Amino acid sequence: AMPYTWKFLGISKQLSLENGIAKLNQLLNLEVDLDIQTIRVPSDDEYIRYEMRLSKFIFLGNSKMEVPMFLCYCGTDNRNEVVLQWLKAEYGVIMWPIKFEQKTMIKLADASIVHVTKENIEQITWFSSKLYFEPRQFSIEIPRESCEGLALGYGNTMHPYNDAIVPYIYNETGMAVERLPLTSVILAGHTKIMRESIVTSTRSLRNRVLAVVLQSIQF
Repeated sequence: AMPYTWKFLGISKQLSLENGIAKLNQLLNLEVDLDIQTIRVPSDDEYIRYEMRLSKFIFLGNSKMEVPMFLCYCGTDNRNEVVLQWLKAEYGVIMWPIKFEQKTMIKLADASIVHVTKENIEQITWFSSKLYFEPRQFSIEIPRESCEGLALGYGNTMHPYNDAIVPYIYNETGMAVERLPLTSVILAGHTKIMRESIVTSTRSLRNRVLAVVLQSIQF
């Protein structure tokens, strides 16, 4: 139901994977598929986006940022480690595991559902939301419908969880999620966002999610 677990690594240098891919190919005895896209993420910014299919890798880079690029990967398959070590050897880059803080987890939740159409109209793919806490464990759940009626009554926001769901959880319930140890955010049949990883039902991540990840690791 939710098969794909993603791990995130920040990279000290921005990479042009086109210029080394043949060495990886000779290393693995196969021809990897490498897709390259220049993507735009409106705020109602531009990124270079690599995708490597062998188990999958996704790279997001931005030259006008201090920490210019990160990668994320899913599957296993130990060839992922081969890929990582190959990157470290071929490019001489420093890579570190990415851990998502609570605020960043909420931003991640917003990025997972919010998108913008051709005529710059905001749209939100709504799912039932489950907030998991661990100081002992307890969770709160807001069904899809309630979430939708919550979005409309705020109303227009690129951050429905931070602008609507959570403050409403304060007003009517009396709970400050910001004051509580949030360990997981579950969007039913879509995505689970944790501190150290993101799980998805599909074999990909929203571009907005990638953008939020890259923006979060800026020293």
